[PDB]
Amino acid sequence: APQQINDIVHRTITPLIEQQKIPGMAVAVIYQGKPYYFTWGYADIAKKQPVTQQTLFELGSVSKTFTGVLGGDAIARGEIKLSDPTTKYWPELTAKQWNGITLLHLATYTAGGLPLQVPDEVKSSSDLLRFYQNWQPAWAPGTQRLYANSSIGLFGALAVKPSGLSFEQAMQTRVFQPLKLNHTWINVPPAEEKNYAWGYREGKAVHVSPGALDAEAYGVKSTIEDMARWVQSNLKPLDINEKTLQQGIQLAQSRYWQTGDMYQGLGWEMLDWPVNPDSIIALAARPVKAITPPTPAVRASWVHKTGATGGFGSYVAFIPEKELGIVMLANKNYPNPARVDAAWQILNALQ
Ligand SMILES: *[B]([O])([O])[C][N]S(=O)(=O)C1=[C][C]=C(C2=NN=N[N]2)[C]=[C]1
Repeated sequence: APQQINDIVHRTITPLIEQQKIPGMAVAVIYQGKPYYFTWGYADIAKKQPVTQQTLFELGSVSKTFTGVLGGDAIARGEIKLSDPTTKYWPELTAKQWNGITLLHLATYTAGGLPLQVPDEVKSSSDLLRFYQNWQPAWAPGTQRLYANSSIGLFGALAVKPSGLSFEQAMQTRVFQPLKLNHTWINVPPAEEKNYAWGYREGKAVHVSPGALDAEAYGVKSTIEDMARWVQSNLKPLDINEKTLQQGIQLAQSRYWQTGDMYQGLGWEMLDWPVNPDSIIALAARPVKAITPPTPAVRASWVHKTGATGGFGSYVAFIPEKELGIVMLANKNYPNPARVDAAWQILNALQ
């Protein structure tokens, strides 16, 4: 590994792991297209299993990027349109607040105040229908962004209806398999359990809990190798041989809404590069300006996504015009600003 990369990564991540008491971490830097891997610490403290290039971590909300790309692929297949009313794919959603709420609003958190989480009380699918029928929007469609699992989770479930595939089968066959992400899972198979890191919350070993729309909003688990491949694919989607997937990748990085310095993609969020990290809270409602029509994927962008579960903390960022990116996977949910600080320190040095 070129010494510059070695040094910038170790000099940044080592103190980070010490300050944040992270049990285990894996990092990939993609530099001029090629990935370089680094690991530290423990996937399972009790059993003294080290983090390796094959360890699975919960991506948490970095999963929203897969959901956005799979939606993008479905659009490219002509199966759905972002301008389609939500009710077109869920006819039972008859309550009048849904008039004017499109797949775009769902995908981009702009439906009018759908909550961060589907309530824990929602167990059955009829419970889920009740939830969305009874939800009262605080705002008109397309006026305010509130980051929400119940918003993009629903987008993901609806985007796959026409295919006739379950969300998992569609994700596996249309995204994971074409990109050779053979160790990326919505449901960890028994064969891979030995690789599945424990997350650590208040020092307790924990895994993600089942919940409504989990798969679609925060349910993917992946290795640092596969996540490096996910970054390469998003960096360079013209490399991709499957036409609708290449298109879906590009659609997920289009700029649909602006709030401050940030643009909302499908799953991905983007800022113009260069940026300062200073530029890069349980509820944060923000007015959005519509980008009419959406701007095509911009190459000079910091494109990123943070992800958390109770026990894990993940971050991915890349800059297309520099062929440069980073994936940070940890089995502790440590503060976002620290992730972004470390990632900026690393990419800025190599750029
Ligand atoms: B995303 O990572 O930004 C979603 N964040 S979330 O706050 O909605 C969230 C946090 C933790 C879980 C979780 N379920 N079981 N363990 N952790 C789910 C959603």
